[PDB]
Parts: sequence; structure tokens; C-alpha cells
Amino acid sequence: MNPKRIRALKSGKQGDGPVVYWMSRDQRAEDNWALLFSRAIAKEANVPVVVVFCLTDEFLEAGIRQYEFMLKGLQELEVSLSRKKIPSFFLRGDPGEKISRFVKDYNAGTLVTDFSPLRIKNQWIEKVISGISIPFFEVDAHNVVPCWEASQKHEYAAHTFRPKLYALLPEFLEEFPELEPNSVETLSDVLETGVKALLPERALLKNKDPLFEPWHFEPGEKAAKKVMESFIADRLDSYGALRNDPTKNMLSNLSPYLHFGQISSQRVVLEVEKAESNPGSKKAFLDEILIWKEISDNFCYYNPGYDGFESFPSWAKESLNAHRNDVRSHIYTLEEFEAGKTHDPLWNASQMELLSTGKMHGYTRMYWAKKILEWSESPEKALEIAICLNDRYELDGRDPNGYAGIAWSIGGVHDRAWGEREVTGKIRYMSYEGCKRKFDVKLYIEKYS
Ligand SMILES: Cc1cc2nc3c(=O)[nH]c(=O)nc-3n(C[C@H](O)[C@H](O)[C@H](O)COP(=O)(O)OP(=O)(O)OC[C@H]3O[C@@H](n4cnc5c(N)ncnc54)[C@H](O)[C@@H]3O)c2cc1C
Repeated sequence: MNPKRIRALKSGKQGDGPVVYWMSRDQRAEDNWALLFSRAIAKEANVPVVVVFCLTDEFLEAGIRQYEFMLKGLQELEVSLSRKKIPSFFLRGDPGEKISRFVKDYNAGTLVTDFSPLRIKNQWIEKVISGISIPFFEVDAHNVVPCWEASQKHEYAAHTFRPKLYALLPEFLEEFPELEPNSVETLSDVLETGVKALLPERALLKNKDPLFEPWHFEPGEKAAKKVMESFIADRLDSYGALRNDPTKNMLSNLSPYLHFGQISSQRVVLEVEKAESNPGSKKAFLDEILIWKEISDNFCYYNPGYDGFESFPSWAKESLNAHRNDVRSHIYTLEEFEAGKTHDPLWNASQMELLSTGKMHGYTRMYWAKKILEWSESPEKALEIAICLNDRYELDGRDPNGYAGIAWSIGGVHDRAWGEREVTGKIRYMSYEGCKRKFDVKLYIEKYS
């Protein structure tokens, strides 16, 4: 149990009641440093550990697709935790008000939460800190190397972050100890009432049939493990060669599970390290799930304006500014982008993959966001549109990887300058013709009519 994974958010007077783990980002019972640390603190204090989860007022900003995925996962989690004699409490409302009251009502001794660098989590932490008198800790349960340890600053490139992270893997890549058992309404009801509130905004085909197909990704810890196991057995050997081909299903498909914390990336890395596969494919995959994922936490943690133009590198701000008044080839509205009504069939197909499955292939996500910049009035408007659509329709959205990936695509964050073009300046350009040279674009379009 490495103390560098835990940080104090508030010093206080420890009460004599249970240790409370305010679960938010890491919705799993296994392989969860925040839960393991909470259990250990409870044991030292001779008290039980309890889990509290807040169903917040912002769920109406996304869709049924994410709400059902998350809640079905929590139904399974409640059962798993209760098998370890760990009670779970699901609070409906504002974390500031609901967690503060719970701590007081239940005489909590200590409060622990998991780590997210997103602004909304910081908003909740501020409100909770001002309403409690007990000690408050946060644990990085999402990254292999704690975010505040991997680097002390924003890293401008994968190649500056990569040796810092790999230097620390020997310390922080380790097996998990087993979770020791201990010595306010039904989730089915919350899901029903929330779905009924979301129904008017469900994405529909003109037929009135819903667009979303829920059968592509089954939610929960158990299903996540099966996805990991099948990736290692069936897809890892080809990952290096085929990861950029959206006509093949050769990615891990782990991002929805990783986003909600239904599986630990440290677990995935342990299992991939011990698998014998193509060394090139293993290297490629580890670069994505270690370097690119954890540098996205680095980006959001050290850049308070991670969702704005101000966080782009200076070379990219200067270049995009120099091309602000260039005439754009096309300008689409939010609603035209949302419905896949551009002139570009590959763009529209990528949007239909997103609408129907909730998970756009990683290669076309790059293409998709870069064309929003090309066909938007300004870089700021492009950022707003890409974030809006990514977060509304991706199962893995509302995530540091989403803000960092959009910033990479539109603002060159973690990229370098390329040849200068009109409108997009020196931001890496991705052409339709260049995609045709790299995969069977007609097959991807035919699949997503
Ligand atoms: C415009 C844009 C928006 C994106 N939005 C999100 C998002 O909202 N949520 C999200 O989790 N990822 C996002 N990404 C990153 C990436 O596209 C997805 O993580 C990946 O496609 C998920 O599919 P997978 O798990 O099957 O991928 P695999 O290729 O199997 O990768 C394994 C994991 O590595 C990580 N990873 C892979 N590529 C990236 C990357 N470019 N940046 C950061 N981490 C990466 C992810 O954790 C991923 O699950 C975005 C990328 C772009 C260009």
C-alpha cells in the first residue's frame, strides 16, 4: 500500500463512526486503491467501511445510453459489495449538500474519495470541504502512477511524458491485495424515473425508432473482464497492425468500462504485460492505455482551462489566429453536425457510428473532430461543438481522454506543427483521400448508413 497514491484534501478531527468512501470515478469493487485504502483506515480505527455514491443533477446533460450503462453497473456493484459485508448508499442530489449531510447523519469518522481532475469534481470537492469537520483524503485509483507523482507540470508531448512514466512503473505497477470484508432508494426506481425524464431527448431515427443499439457493450465489472480477456486472446496480436482500420473490430473496446471505472487500467496492464504476443502490438497498446490515457489526466490536472482555446500551445494559438478570417469551405450548424448532414460521407458515417453504438472508432474520431474545426466559424466554436457531441453521445465521454483528445485534434495539444494550410493553419490535417489510402472507406460508410 504505497502512500504516494493518497493525498489529504482537508485535515480535521477524526470522528468515531465509519469510514466513508465517496465513490465517483472508480465504480468497481476489485482492483480499487481508493476502496482498499478506505478499508485499511477503517481497520486501523476499528470501524466499518461504507460506500456512498451520489446520483447528481447533471445526468440530464447526457442521455439514456450513459445513464443505463452506469446504473446497471452499480446494480451489480451493490451485490458485489454486500457479499463483502460493505453497505452501499445511493444519494440523489448535489454532492455538496448530500455528502455533507450523510457524514453528519452517520457520524462518519473519515471521508475518502477517488481522483478525477475534471472541473465538476473540483466543484463538488469545494462544496464538501466547506460542509465537513472530519479528515478528507483522495486516492488516485484510476492511473497506474498517481497523477501528481508522474509529473509536476503539464507535459507538452508524449515523448517528454513517456520516460517519466516508464521510470516509475517498477514502483507503481504491482498486484492488488484482496479486499477484506468488514468484520436512499432502490436503484431500479432511480433508473426508471431518470429514464422517464430523459425520454423526450432520446436520439431517434425519423421512423421514431431509437438510434442507440445497447447490445454492443454489456455494462458491469463482470462484462468488462470478459472484454479484457477476449482482447488479449483474440485481438492483441493484431492490434499493432489494425488499430487504425475502422472496418475491423480490433480495438480493445475497453474505454466505456475504463471511463466509469468498471475495470482498472492497472489490471489491464498487468495482464497484457504477462501475455506473450507480438512485441510491437504490446508496445502500441501499452502506449495508448498508459501514456495517452495518463497524459490526458496530466493535461486536465495542470490546465484549468483544458476545454478552452487558452490551453492550446502558443504555436497553435498563433497559427489558428492567423487563419481566423480565412473563408471556410463550408459552415455547418450544431444540428447539421449532430444529424450527420455534411457533404462528407465519411464524416457522416463516423457520426452515425457514434449515434448508433456510442463508441466511434479511434481513428475516425481524429478525422471527425478535425473536420469540425475546418467547417466551423472559429476554433472556439469548433471546440464547443466537438465537446457537446462527444459528451452527449460517447459512452466514454465526459472524460479527461475526451478533452485531451479533442484538444489534440483541434488545437495540436501533444502534437507538433505541420505544413501550413488555409483555415486550419499548422494543425495536423487529415484528408478524405488520405483515409482512402489507409483503409476501405466504402466499407465503413456502407456499414453506417
Ligand atoms: C476527438 C477525440 C475524442 C475522444 N474522446 C474520448 C473520450 O471521450 N473518452 C475516451 O476514453 N477516449 C476518447 N478519445 C481517445 C480514444 O479515441 C479512445 O480512448 C479510444 O478510441 C477508445 O476505444 P478503445 O478502448 O477500444 O481503444 P484502444 O485503441 O483499445 O485503447 C485502449 C485505451 O487507451 C486509451 N487511449 C487510446 N487512445 C487514446 C487517446 N488518443 N487519448 C487518450 N487515451 C487513449 C484509452 O483509455 C483506451 O480505452 C478521444 C479521441 C479523440 C481524437
